[PDB]
Amino acid sequence: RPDFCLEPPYTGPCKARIIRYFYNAKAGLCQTFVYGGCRAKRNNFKSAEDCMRTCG
Amino acid sequence: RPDFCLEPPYTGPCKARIIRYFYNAKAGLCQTFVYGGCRAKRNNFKSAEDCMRTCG
Amino acid sequence: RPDFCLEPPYTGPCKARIIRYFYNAKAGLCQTFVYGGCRAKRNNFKSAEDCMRTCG
Amino acid sequence: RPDFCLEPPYTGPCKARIIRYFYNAKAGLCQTFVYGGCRAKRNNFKSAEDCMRTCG
Amino acid sequence: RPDFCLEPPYTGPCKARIIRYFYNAKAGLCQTFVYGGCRAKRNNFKSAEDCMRTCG
Amino acid sequence: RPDFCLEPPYTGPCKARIIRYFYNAKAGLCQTFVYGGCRAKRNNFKSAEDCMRTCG
Amino acid sequence: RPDFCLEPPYTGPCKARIIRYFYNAKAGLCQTFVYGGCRAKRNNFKSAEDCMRTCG
Amino acid sequence: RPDFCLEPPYTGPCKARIIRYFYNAKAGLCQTFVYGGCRAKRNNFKSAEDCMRTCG
Amino acid sequence: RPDFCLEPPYTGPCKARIIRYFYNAKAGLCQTFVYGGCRAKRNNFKSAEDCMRTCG
Amino acid sequence: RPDFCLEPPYTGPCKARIIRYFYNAKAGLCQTFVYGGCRAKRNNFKSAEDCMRTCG
Repeated sequence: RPDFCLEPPYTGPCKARIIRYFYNAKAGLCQTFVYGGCRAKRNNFKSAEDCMRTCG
Repeated sequence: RPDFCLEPPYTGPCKARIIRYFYNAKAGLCQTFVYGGCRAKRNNFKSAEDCMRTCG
Repeated sequence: RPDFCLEPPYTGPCKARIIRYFYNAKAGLCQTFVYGGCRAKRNNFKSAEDCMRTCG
Repeated sequence: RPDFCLEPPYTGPCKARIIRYFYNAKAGLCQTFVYGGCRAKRNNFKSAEDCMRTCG
Repeated sequence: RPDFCLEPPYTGPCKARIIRYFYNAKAGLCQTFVYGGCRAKRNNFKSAEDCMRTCG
Repeated sequence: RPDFCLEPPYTGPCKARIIRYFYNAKAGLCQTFVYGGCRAKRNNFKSAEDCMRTCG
Repeated sequence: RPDFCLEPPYTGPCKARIIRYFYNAKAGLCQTFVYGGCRAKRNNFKSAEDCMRTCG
Repeated sequence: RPDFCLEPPYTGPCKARIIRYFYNAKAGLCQTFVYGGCRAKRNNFKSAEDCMRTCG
Repeated sequence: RPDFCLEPPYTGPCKARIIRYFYNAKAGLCQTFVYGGCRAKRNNFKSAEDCMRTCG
Repeated sequence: RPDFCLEPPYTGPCKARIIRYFYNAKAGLCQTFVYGGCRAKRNNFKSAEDCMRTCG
C-alpha cells in the first residue's frame, strides 16, 4: 500500500462538485468525497474499483 | 432483508446533489434521493439494481 | 398507452437538476425536463428509449 | 444537410447546466453549448457523433 | 506533440462545471480543470486517454 | 405595455452573476434576477427606473 | 417606522453575492448583508441612505 | 465602421466575470459578453454608448 | 485619530469578496482588503476618501 | 514617468477578482488585469484615466 493512500481527501480550490473516492486508512476502505475539479492529490480516484485495488 | 434497509435516506453535510437510491420500506421499493457526496449511510445505492436485490 | 403518460412533468421539491424524459401527449413524443431528485411521478424516465417504448 | 443545422444554439428557460452539441455552420463543425434542460430546438445533440453525421 | 498542448486550460464564459483534461507541459501529464461548457480551446479533452495519447 | 414584459426572466448560458431587473406581470412590478452575462432577452433591464417606465 | 423594518435579513435562493443593507432593530441602525439576487423581502435596500430614512 | 467591429467576442484566459459589450455584426447592435479581465481584443467596450457610436 | 483605526482588518464570516479600505497604522495610510459582506468592524470604509479623513 | 510604471502587474494573495489597470511599458498604454484585493503594488490603478496620466 502506497504512502499517498494515508493522505486526507483534498477538495481543492475549484467550484465543481464531483464525487471521487479516497482511501480512509482508519476505516479500512474507500469512501466518497467532493472534489472541486482541479489540483487533485494522489488519494483521489474516479473509480471505486481502482481505489480498493491500489490502496487495498 | 438487512436491518439498514429500514433506515431513512441520509443526504449528509456535503454540497453535491447526486441522485442515489434508497429502500423505502413503507412503499416496498427503491426510490431516489439527493446525496450530498460524503458520509453516506448504508441505505444508499449508486445502482437501482443493487438496491432492489439487496433490500428486495 | 398507460394513463400516467398523460400526466404533466413533475420536478418535485428537491434541489438537484437532472435531465429526465416525459411523454408529451400533445406533441406525440418524449421530451426533456428538469427533475429535482426526489418524489418522482410515473411520467419520468431516465432513458429516452424506455419513455418512447412505454408511452409510444 | 437539414436546414435546422443552421439554427443558433438555444439554451432554453430551464435551470440545468448540461453540455450538448450544436452544428456551427460558420466553423464547419459541431461545438459544445450549455442546454438548460427543457424546450430544446432541433440543433441540439446529446451525442457528438450524431451531430456530425446529421449536419456533416 | 502538437503546439496546442502547451496552451493553458481555458474555462470559457459559460456557467457549467464540467471536468475536462488538459496537458500540463510543466508537470508532464494530463490534469483536470473545470470547463464552462462553450468556446473550448484545443487543450481540452473529454477523455483522459485521448489527452495522454495526443500530447504524450 | 409591450408583449415582452410578460416573458419570464432569462439567465442565459454564461457564468457571471449580475443583478438585472425584470417585470413580473403577476406581482405588478419589477424584481431582481441573476443574469449570466450573455444572450439576454428583452425582459432584462440594467436600470430599475427603465424597467418600471417601459413595463409600467 | 414600517412593520417590515423588523424582519430579519433574507438572502434568498440565488447564487449572487451582492451587498445590501437591512435595518437591525436591536442595533438601531442599518447594516450590511449578502443578498442572493432574487426573491427579496422589504428589508433590503440597495442604498444605505434609503435604509436609514425609511426605517429611521 | 472599423474592421475590428467584425471580430467575435474574446473572453480571455483570466478568471473575472465582467460584463462588456461587443458589436454583433449579424444582429446589427451591441450585445453583452463575459470578459475574463485580461488580454482584451478591440471589440470590447466598457460602455454601451461607446460601442454603438464606434461600430454604429 | 479614533482608537478603532488601529484595529486589524476584519473580513467576517460571509461569502462576498468586496474591496473595502482600512487604516494601516504601521504604514500610515489606508489600504485595501477583502470584506466578506457582513458583521463589519469599524476599521472598514467603502470610500478611500472617508478612510483617510477619519484616520488621517 | 515614475519607475514603478515599469513593474509587472501584481494580483496578490487575495481571493477577489477586481479589474484594475496597469501600465504596459512594452505596449505603451494601460491595460487591464485581475487584482486579488490586497497588498497592491504601485502599478495598480482603479481609474484608467489616472493610469495613462501618471505613466503617460
